[PDB]
Amino acid sequence: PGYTNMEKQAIARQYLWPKQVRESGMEGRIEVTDAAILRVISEYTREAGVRGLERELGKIARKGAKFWLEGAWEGLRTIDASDIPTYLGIPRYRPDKAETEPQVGTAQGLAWTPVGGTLLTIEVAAVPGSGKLSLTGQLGEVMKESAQAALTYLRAHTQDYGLPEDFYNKVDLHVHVPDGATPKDGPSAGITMATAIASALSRRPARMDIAMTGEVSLRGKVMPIGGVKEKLLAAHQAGIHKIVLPKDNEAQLEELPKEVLEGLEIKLVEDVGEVLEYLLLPEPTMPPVV
Amino acid sequence: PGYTNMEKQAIARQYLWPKQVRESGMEGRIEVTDAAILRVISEYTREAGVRGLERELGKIARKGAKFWLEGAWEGLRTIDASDIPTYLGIPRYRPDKAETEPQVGTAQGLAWTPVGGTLLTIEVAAVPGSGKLSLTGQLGEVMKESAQAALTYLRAHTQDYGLPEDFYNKVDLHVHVPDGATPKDGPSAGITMATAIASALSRRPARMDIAMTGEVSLRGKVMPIGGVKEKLLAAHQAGIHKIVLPKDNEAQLEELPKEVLEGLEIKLVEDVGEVLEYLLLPEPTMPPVV
Amino acid sequence: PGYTNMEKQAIARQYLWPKQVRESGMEGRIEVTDAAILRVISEYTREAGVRGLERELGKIARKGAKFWLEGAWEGLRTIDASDIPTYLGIPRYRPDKAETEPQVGTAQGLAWTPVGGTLLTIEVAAVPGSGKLSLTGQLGEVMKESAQAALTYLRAHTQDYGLPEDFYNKVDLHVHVPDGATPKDGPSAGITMATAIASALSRRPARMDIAMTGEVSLRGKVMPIGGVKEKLLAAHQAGIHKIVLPKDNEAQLEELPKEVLEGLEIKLVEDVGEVLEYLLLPEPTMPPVV
Amino acid sequence: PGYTNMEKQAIARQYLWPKQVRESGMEGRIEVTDAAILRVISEYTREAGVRGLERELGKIARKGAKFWLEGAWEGLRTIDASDIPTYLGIPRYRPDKAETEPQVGTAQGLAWTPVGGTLLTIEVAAVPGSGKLSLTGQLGEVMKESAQAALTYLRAHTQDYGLPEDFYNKVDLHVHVPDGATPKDGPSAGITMATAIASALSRRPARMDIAMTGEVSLRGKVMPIGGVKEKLLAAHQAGIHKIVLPKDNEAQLEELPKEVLEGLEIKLVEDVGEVLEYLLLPEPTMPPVV
Amino acid sequence: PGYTNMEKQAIARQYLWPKQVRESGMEGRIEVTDAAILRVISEYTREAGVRGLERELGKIARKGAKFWLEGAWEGLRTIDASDIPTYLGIPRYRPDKAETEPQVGTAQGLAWTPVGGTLLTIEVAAVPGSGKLSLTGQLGEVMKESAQAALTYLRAHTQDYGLPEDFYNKVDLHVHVPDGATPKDGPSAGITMATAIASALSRRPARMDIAMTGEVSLRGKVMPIGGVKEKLLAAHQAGIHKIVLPKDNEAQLEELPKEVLEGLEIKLVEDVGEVLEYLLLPEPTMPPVV
Amino acid sequence: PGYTNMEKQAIARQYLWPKQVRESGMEGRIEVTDAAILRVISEYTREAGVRGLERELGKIARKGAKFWLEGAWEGLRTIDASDIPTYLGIPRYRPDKAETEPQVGTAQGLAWTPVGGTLLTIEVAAVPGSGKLSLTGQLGEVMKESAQAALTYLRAHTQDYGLPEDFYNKVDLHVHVPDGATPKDGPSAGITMATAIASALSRRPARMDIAMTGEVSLRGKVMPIGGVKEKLLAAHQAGIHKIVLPKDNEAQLEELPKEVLEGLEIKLVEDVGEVLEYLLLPEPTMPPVV
Ligand SMILES: *[B]([O])([O])[C]([C][C]([C])[C])[N]C(=O)[C]([C]C1=[C][C]=[C][C]=[C]1)[N]C(=O)C1=[C]N=[C][C]=N1
Ligand SMILES: *[B]([O])([O])[C]([C][C]([C])[C])[N]C(=O)[C]([C]C1=[C][C]=[C][C]=[C]1)[N]C(=O)C1=[C]N=[C][C]=N1
Ligand SMILES: *[B]([O])([O])[C]([C][C]([C])[C])[N]C(=O)[C]([C]C1=[C][C]=[C][C]=[C]1)[N]C(=O)C1=[C]N=[C][C]=N1
Ligand SMILES: *[B]([O])([O])[C]([C][C]([C])[C])[N]C(=O)[C]([C]C1=[C][C]=[C][C]=[C]1)[N]C(=O)C1=[C]N=[C][C]=N1
Ligand SMILES: *[B]([O])([O])[C]([C][C]([C])[C])[N]C(=O)[C]([C]C1=[C][C]=[C][C]=[C]1)[N]C(=O)C1=[C]N=[C][C]=N1
Ligand SMILES: *[B]([O])([O])[C]([C][C]([C])[C])[N]C(=O)[C]([C]C1=[C][C]=[C][C]=[C]1)[N]C(=O)C1=[C]N=[C][C]=N1
Ligand SMILES: [Mg+2]
Ligand SMILES: [Mg+2]
Ligand SMILES: [Mg+2]
Ligand SMILES: [Mg+2]
Ligand SMILES: [Mg+2]
Ligand SMILES: [Mg+2]
Repeated sequence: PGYTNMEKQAIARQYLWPKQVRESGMEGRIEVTDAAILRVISEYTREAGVRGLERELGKIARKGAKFWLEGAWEGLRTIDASDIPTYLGIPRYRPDKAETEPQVGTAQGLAWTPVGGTLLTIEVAAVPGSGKLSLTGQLGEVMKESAQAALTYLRAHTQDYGLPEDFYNKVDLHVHVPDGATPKDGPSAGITMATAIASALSRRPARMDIAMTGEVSLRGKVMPIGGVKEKLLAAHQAGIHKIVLPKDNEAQLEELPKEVLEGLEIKLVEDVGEVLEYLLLPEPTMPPVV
Repeated sequence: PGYTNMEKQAIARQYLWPKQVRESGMEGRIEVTDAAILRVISEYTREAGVRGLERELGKIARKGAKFWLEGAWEGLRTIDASDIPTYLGIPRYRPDKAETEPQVGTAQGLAWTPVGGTLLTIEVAAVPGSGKLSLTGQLGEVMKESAQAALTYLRAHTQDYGLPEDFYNKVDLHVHVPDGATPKDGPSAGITMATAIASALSRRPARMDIAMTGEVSLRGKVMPIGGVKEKLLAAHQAGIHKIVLPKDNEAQLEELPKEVLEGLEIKLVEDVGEVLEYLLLPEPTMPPVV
Repeated sequence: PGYTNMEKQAIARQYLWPKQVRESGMEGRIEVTDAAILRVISEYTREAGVRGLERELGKIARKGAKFWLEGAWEGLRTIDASDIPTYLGIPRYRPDKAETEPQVGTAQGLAWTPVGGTLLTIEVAAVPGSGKLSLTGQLGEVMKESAQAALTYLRAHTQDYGLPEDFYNKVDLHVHVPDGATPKDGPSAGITMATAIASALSRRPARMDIAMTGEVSLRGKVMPIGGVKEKLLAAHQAGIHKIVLPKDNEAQLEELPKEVLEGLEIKLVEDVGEVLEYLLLPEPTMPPVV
Repeated sequence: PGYTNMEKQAIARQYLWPKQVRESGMEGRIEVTDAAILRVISEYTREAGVRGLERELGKIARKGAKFWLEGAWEGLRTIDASDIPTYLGIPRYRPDKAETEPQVGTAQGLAWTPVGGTLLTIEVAAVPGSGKLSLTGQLGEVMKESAQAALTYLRAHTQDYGLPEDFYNKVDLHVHVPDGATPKDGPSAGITMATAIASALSRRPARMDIAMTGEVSLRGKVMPIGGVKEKLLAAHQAGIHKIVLPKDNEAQLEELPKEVLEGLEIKLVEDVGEVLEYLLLPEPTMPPVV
Repeated sequence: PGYTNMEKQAIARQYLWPKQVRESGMEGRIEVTDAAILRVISEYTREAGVRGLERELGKIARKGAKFWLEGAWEGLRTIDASDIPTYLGIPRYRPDKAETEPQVGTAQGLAWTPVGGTLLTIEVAAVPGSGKLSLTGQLGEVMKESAQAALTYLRAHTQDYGLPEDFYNKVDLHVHVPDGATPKDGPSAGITMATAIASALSRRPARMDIAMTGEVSLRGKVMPIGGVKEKLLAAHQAGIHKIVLPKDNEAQLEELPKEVLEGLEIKLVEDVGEVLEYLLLPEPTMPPVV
Repeated sequence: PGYTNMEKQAIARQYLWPKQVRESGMEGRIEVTDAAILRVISEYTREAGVRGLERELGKIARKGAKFWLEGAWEGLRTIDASDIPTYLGIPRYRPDKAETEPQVGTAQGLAWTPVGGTLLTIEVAAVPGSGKLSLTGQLGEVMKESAQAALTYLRAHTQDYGLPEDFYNKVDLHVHVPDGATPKDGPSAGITMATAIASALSRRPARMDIAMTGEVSLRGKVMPIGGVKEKLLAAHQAGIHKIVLPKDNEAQLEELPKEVLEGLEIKLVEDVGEVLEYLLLPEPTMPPVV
């Protein structure tokens, strides 16, 4: 049960969009193309009905009114599919490529060995509880301490990231790094765990088209790591083109083949706040844990 | 004390069925054969009296009314024994073959060694408690972490599977894998433990005519395993013909003898939700834990 | 202070028995011999006074009335000493042979080594507490897990065996297997621990003229064990003639000398419920733990 | 501040004794000698004043009235020093020999090594708490389990020995066996720990002119031990002449030199209740723990 | 959103300063230069608005009134940039050199190895909690005990340092010493941990232009350490010129090159109170933990 | 802020002393010299004001009235500096020699090695808490058990030493023995820990001009130790001339050089109560822990 895509496109054109436009005060000043409407449906909603669709159309109209405040214009400003991220932010869903779409409680990390690099996904669940923490996937002691440092940083910054103020005694956290049997260790997934934990707690989905590596200090400083070449090659080979790396590793980028560096967008960071701002979509997509 | 099977058959024909038919609005449109009634008794009830029997007959009649809504028909639609699963679902009891009948808190898993495969039953009890978890049967650390990942997945999906919302602090769980003395390890019983735990918590019995293998991620992804040939041979040899296997192991099926593959029905899965939907009968057969 | 046996015999004949008979509606239909009365005193009571005696006489009379309901008779049905167990069940006390009389919280188990078998008593105390479990007598990890599986089975079946519904958080249990210094291990005392724990919790005494061996699954399945010959010889040598053994060990009975098998009564079991029904006297002999 | 012994003797003769005699109904029927009064002071009181003295004199008079009930007599029954234990029980204090006087929370145990026996004192404190147990003096695991078995036995028999019903969650226990550095192990101080723990909990002092050895089962059975010759020689050499030994060790007594056996009084026991009845004075000498 | 620096300078001159001066009773007696005002903005405030600025100007004026009380003067006392620390204390912020500015919950420690010295930062977070303590960064047992001793000292001196009276059961502490992978051990960061913990709890920032080393006793005595030469060279090389050292290490200062000793200011301490008074700015810069 | 010593001397002579004398009823019967007043200030007070001074003068006057009760005298009894300890007890403060002055929660212990003896200070903090105990300074298991035995003894004797009745669940204790890195072990600091713990709990300062050694039993017996010669030499060399030693070590004193024994005052003890009476000043000098 629900509307077909055709029905959603039509009800948006005929009812939802004109309603949201007029309620935003923008009637006659902005429009959306058919392709824009379909992109909103496909990449910004996931539902049987159209409540979400209507909310997204309202966001577009209100963002239009913001542009109007910056400066008026004559005639119709037409929003096409290519314009949608300007109004709605980073796509929330990617039905054609689901594995790299944003997800609540996950983050894409990078590991290395003497023979090369490996992508690893950090998974975190936040469930009703009492402040317990589980750390699984055969994690070594250094990596476990890294998770603890990330969690403490978040406990000290609940306001900044929109985390529940009482999660420390009403939520249990579980950090898991598949695959289950393979030992893993080291401090370089500090920012990756901070991202996944913050996502799980806030219910804001983390982008999965970005891979990252960096040690985190307790106060949130991003510290240099090893295996830059191997990790970035592994990302590139897996079709990830957006990277987060510590600022103190900038010198190691010279070691990549120019062709690989060419197809990578690298964000250098000094503070974990920069990571969380880049990785976490602004709006929660699931109800609160408790 | 109770009714004989003969008495149950007769009271169903004379009182229970006609009552349920007329209350469903289907008098004159549907009938059941004597063989159908006996199958309901034998495979869908387990009781001294006939309260359960009457409930099952009501289910048949209401399912009839559903078919009527899809499309009316002229004359009598007669439900025979072979038709009963269309109306009542998968048989709940198999008095002739009790060991493969559905059971609350069990699931059929598959293990391997350098010399072949072995069927292993995962047992789970859910009892009044305070959120404690016991893991017994000489389980290694990887297998214990697998149980923890399965449990966390279920804690995060209580609505989806009809689990109690407060089981995390009102229920103790105990996962046991006989036999008691034999060491066991590995991540490949993740879906098997998820099935047994979900069954115990929901009081919905898990089918025991299906054997399964698959690693589970925290978010419920089913991940590939080893020993596909050995495990499937072991299932076949034990007379299990229905298998659940990770989608990522599809390539390993080529290794089975055509004759063995011939007599196996294999369901490939990517998400643990697909497993639980296939394994767990929809209706609970025991009262809630608390 | 109390009555002598002579006084108890006389007060039973003159007051207690005729009172209980007439209150049961059986005056003139049943009688007891002097030897029957003395057996009731000796094997079914343990007290200074005669409250217990009077209760047992009431049980005899009411059981008489039950036989009357099955079918009336003419004249006097006289109950002699040999008839008493038909009316009162298995003797509760054996003053001439105290070591094999039923006891609250004990069960007779059987162990083996490369040189032969050994009887071992499992002792369990249930005391006011908070759900703690102690396991002592130098028990190995497999044997400890066996105790845990037995306890969980009982937690899941409190109604079936008349266990307190809240024992899991109001009672502490202590399982001890003397002698203190000797290491012990293995899963084959699962049914033995289930018996002793159920007895301690229910305050129903367990028979000590029966020796047992069997692994228990979490759902109560009795599983095969080793050392059948050695264990049964050890029982026989110690003057125990009643044995409980897993059904799956039936084939091993062929290995016993015909003369030994001749003097043993062996009960083959598939479910722990069969064990508890055979071992535990129906009526509690001590007040509840809390 | 307090009375001198001379003042206590005189106030007893002139006021306390005649008051207690007449209040007991025994005026003219019983008397005490000066030596008897001094023994009451010295061996049954420990105080600045004479409240305790007066209580003991009342006990003598009431015990006199008990003898009167058994049978009257003509004239004066005069109680001399040698008669005092008949009226007041075992001496509570021994100012001339303080180390063997009864004490709250201690018991005299016996250990052995390849070169001989050793007396060891078991010390137990019962303090306000929450059910915690500390076991110190470099005790091995078997000896620690022995303490646990003794404590559980006492938890199951609070009525029998006059222990507080709620000690399990309002009292912390600490068992210590000096000297601090010397490792100790084994099950043979089970009765010794039961004695010291029961004494500490009940505030009834344990005799220290008796040395003991015996393993305890959970249900209180006293089980045989080793090193009988070495332990009894060690007792004899230390000037202890009263021994408690398991009944099952009776055969080992033959090994002692006739001269040593001559000067030993040995009590053979089968149940820990027999030990506690012999060791613990009937009346508490300190206020309750809570 | 906020004021530009130019706007802050002007609003201070025109409104904030004259208001604070007249409210302090000092109109006509004190003035501030433009450079002084800019230093207040840059080194004593960190904010979008000017509430903090106005507070600091009020502090200057009230400190002026204090000087007036010590002795009046004729004419205008003009406060220039070089005078600001006399009025406002040690600079709170150093925008040009942020890494050595004071920070809440950090302290600069010094370590050594057989090949030289190393600066290490101790990080501490104080978060809502229940009295838990985490110690991470691969710290050895001696170093962990050192943290415990520092924390206990602070628990015993809450009044002295303005710590919350209930932090012991309402706050969790986490001490972390990056980098995550490198093992660290020893007692010589006792004063360093005391500083960082006291800072985190009090929300008073610790100076980071001072490096320190010293063992702490439970009662706060500062005890001598090793590696004085290596540690002080490492400080000097990193551009730290202010050192805290135990008084008992004064003799080791002779070992430094005269040129290095020349550019170091060394504070010798005997008590941790001297350390905390030197390191912690007097006023908190963040709200309380709970 | 406070009074100068000159002002304190004068205000005592002119106001505080005559007030306290007349309020005690001793006007004209007792006097104090200027030197006595200065000793009271220096060795019995530590304060900015004179509240403490006035209290001490009141103690002197009331002690005078006690002497008067023992026997009157004619004329003026003049109290000089040398007399002050007769009236006020052992000096509470020693400004000229602070390291050996009495302190809350410390005690002077003695250790040995194959090459000689060493003074070691036991430090104890009592802080608001919940009954937790920390034991630090790299203490071995025997030494930790010794601390536990000392603490239990104190828990059983709260009335005797003026300890809080509820410290067992409202106070956390921390025992620390510097230096942090050096391993320490053995039972011979039992009395030393009992002293420091009792001091911390009672807030009564322990003398630090006395060094001690002795094992403690749970019931408070002081037991013999080793290294008497080495320990006493170490004390002597450090300028400690007052020693507490077990009575059972009296024979070892013969081994000291006559010259060393000459300058030592040795108190032989059998019970820890004797130690605490000698070590702890009678009046608390700090407020209660909770
Ligand atoms: B990171 O570089 O510290 C990273 C953290 C996380 C993503 C596992 N770890 C690794 O790269 C480690 C090597 C290592 C680096 C630094 C310190 C210690 C160890 N690699 C792995 O753990 C690993 C696991 N599975 C596959 C490949 N590599
Ligand atoms: B699975 O393949 O990970 C499975 C899980 C569960 C059913 C025991 N385990 C096994 O097959 C293991 C081998 C193994 C596989 C992968 C990683 C580690 C270990 N087998 C056994 O544990 C076993 C136990 N008893 C009998 C036979 N095999
Ligand atoms: B059972 O056969 O598992 C039994 C359980 C219990 C009564 C101790 N244990 C034993 O027979 C063991 C041998 C063993 C069998 C199977 C697995 C592992 C070990 N024997 C003993 O523990 C033992 C102890 N004391 C005396 C004799 N035997
Ligand atoms: B008992 O015989 O088990 C006894 C218990 C207690 C009084 C210490 N223990 C011992 O005699 C042991 C030897 C032993 C006997 C049986 C099993 C295991 C060990 N002796 C000692 O522990 C010991 C300690 N100090 C001095 C002398 N002996
Ligand atoms: B301190 O001198 O005890 C110091 C404490 C803290 C700052 C780590 N530790 C060290 O200097 C140790 C050596 C050591 C000294 C004394 C006792 C035991 C050990 N150094 C290190 O731990 C270390 C760690 N990383 C880099 C360099 N040095
Ligand atoms: B005591 O003699 O038991 C004493 C207790 C405390 C003051 C440390 N311990 C020691 O003298 C030990 C040696 C020892 C004696 C007896 C049993 C076991 C060990 N000495 C030390 O621990 C030590 C520590 N640092 C410096 C010197 N000695
Ligand atoms: Mg990484
Ligand atoms: Mg499997
Ligand atoms: Mg067995
Ligand atoms: Mg013994
Ligand atoms: Mg240092
Ligand atoms: Mg010592």
